[PDB]
Amino acid sequence: MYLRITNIVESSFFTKFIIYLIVLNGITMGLETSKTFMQSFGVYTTLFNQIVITIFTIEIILRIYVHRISFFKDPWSLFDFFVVAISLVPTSSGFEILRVLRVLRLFRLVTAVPQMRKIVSALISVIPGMLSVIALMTLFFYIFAIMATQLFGERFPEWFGTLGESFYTLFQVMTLESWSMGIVRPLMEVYPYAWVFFIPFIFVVTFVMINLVVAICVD
Amino acid sequence: MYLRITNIVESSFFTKFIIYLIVLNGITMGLETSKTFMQSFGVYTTLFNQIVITIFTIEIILRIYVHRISFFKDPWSLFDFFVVAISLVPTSSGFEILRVLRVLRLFRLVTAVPQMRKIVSALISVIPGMLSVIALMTLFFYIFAIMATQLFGERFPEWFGTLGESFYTLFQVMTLESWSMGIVRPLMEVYPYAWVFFIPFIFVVTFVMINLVVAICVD
Amino acid sequence: MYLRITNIVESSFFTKFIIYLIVLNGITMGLETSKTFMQSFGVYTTLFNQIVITIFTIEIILRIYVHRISFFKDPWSLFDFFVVAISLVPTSSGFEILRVLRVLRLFRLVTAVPQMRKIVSALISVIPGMLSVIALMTLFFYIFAIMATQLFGERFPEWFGTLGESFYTLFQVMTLESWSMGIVRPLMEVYPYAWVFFIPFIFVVTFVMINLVVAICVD
Amino acid sequence: MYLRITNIVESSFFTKFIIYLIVLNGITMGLETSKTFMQSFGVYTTLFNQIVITIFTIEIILRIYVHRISFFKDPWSLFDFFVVAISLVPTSSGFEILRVLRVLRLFRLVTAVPQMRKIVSALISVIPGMLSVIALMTLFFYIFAIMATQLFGERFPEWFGTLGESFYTLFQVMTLESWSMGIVRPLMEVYPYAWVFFIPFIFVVTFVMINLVVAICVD
Ligand SMILES: [Ca+2]
Ligand SMILES: [Ca+2]
Repeated sequence: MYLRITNIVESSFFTKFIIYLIVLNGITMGLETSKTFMQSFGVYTTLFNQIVITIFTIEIILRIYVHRISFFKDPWSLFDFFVVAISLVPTSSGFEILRVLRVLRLFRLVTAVPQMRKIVSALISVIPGMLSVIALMTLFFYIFAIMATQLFGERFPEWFGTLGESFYTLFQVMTLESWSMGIVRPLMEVYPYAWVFFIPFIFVVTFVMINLVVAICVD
Repeated sequence: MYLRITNIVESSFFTKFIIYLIVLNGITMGLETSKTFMQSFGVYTTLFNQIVITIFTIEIILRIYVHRISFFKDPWSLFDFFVVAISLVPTSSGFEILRVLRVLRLFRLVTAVPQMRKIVSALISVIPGMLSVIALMTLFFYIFAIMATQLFGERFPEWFGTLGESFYTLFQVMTLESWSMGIVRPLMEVYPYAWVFFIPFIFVVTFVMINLVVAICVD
Repeated sequence: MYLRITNIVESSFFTKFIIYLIVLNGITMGLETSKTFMQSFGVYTTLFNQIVITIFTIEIILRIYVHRISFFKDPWSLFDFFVVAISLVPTSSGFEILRVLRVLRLFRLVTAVPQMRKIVSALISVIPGMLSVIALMTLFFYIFAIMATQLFGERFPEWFGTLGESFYTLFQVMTLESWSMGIVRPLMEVYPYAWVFFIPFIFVVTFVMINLVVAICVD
Repeated sequence: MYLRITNIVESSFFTKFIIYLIVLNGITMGLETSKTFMQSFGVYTTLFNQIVITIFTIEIILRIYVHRISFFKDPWSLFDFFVVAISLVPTSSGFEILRVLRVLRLFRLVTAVPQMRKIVSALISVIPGMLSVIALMTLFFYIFAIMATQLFGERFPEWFGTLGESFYTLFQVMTLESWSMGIVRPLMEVYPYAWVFFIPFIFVVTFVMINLVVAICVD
């Protein structure tokens, strides 16, 4: 029966049947957004949902026999497994993000369809070359996030009161969003020199960020 | 009579005469902005407008005899047809955007002058090589737009209440405009971890965007 | 006496002397900012200012005899002429910007110190290859600016009431600064569909600017 | 005894020992953020802190005997000396930013681990090649900062009242953060033409920045 199913799994029909379901389950998840729609045809799509969930575990079960060990070494497959596992956790108990994390199965459209995998792979591949920089920034953020918590956190605890808060605020300054009117002109009503902290921070952080892009335009 | 008019239409005078009307109609449209101007010379320029509107259909009528099927397979010609057709719809009924969409005819200065044609063509040509990324993103947006509506839409209906509202708001985050103080800090007053949704959303979307630019700096 | 002064002008001493005054007059202009300073050494500097202005007309007079027609064909030289000229208009009458436009003479440090000429020249040279695009956009701005004035100017005359007001606002959206919370969300309270005008606008305008940058990174 | 210690300092175990203390002291500083932690184990940490500071002085002393002049001509060594020195100034007196500047010792993780050095060095190296542009800009800022102070400082002293105040405000505009709704629309309620100062300012500074990025994207 092995080759019987190895022929079912590898079939164009099977793979296109899966893809057909993703675009259907995606269309159905956009409709579950409408509180109106849910009042009318709610039970339909709650069932239609659970149906697809079964179908998908059946496939992943079928797909595992055909591949065994090879499957739990395939990034795209590992994903598909974990993205379905989330969708099996009872619609209750634990955390309720789990109900919401269910929309992640629509990322199977990236998995099930090539060109997409290509494009995703193309993107992902750029990451190892960046880890040296990324390592650098996180060190850098960490260092300033500490200075900031202990330099500004007493008077301005919303923004800098906690290590985590500083991270967030520094990040915000890094995206350069409302950094002056929002954070530093305020800080300067109390700490006139706060500009001496944040302008150098902005330069260094924006510089590094430019360099990193130039690097991705050389690989 | 064909070759007679084929020599009228294909003439330098013809082409340059059309260009003369565009730069003239365009000037007349900047003046129709002023309520002052309209109180004095409004009659002049409404009629001048209708005149130019005739002339342009006449030309398009002429241009179609000279080209027949060659024309409805010309992108630039198709445009001029549609844009003039808009300008034909009676200054009444339906939607006032049809009155406003009339200004689209000034895009004929792009259509009727090469170099422009080249430049526009240069730009457009870059697009097909972005469609893999663009497709990828819209899936990504759609997934997160869905996540957002069910995570934040009950307490925050202005911003995430409807799928469409999530889209707009997610877009707003992508352009990084007032993303934190405008959206995520508020959100965090009620949902402390919302940074876990938006910091990742930001990284991915800005990453993809950098890559997309790097792609264009190859081709 | 001609070659005598051609030996005065072309001298190393002459140029470095001009340069030395620039750095001095520049330092002196940052000091004229201080209302404190002016209350003490103010006359010292007002006269110092009037002195250097003479020295500069003398130079421009000298440089003209030594170069005659070749001079009024030199960008850098024309500049110092027009810049020094501005600084000759009495400290009175007409407009009061002219007194303020005086500090433009510090741009002579660019004109008079090589390598600066290089860098400026390096920079300026790029503009020709952007002219086709820059043209394209101004047509584009102009068309949308007209559309906006007649679509939003009645309810929102601060932002869109006038052709020029619209220019400014569209410019502001293009730098993507406070475009949503500041302009488009407000607009949507009256015109639900304004997002149909501003999202495509942003895309086009951002796209074009990416292409223009990619273009520069080839030439 | 020299070669005895030269073999200690140059030992892999030594360096790895140093790197160990850095990652350890860095963990300690993250914990010194918690007002909680300090009440519990504050003493443990302030002592562990002074211990590490000792060890590092011992090291730098050792390191200097083994390198002498070679050391004080080494960027990375000079750094480590100057960073450890800051941490030596007693917990008392002068400026208390000195207590805060202590956390700068976590930059030793950049100094002591290569690849980081590589990456930092890669970054730093681009700077000499940017100095022509950087000099040009600062003169530019200086010229406009002076103009701005005398054009807007009377009615708007928060933003332009002082040379330094103008620098900051112009800097804020350059990062394009809230430049319109926050600054120029205000300015225009009093000075209708201020757009004539800031739009040209914005173009130039943004132009220069695109060139500087492209310049790097070759070198
Ligand atoms: Ca912003
Ligand atoms: Ca803002």
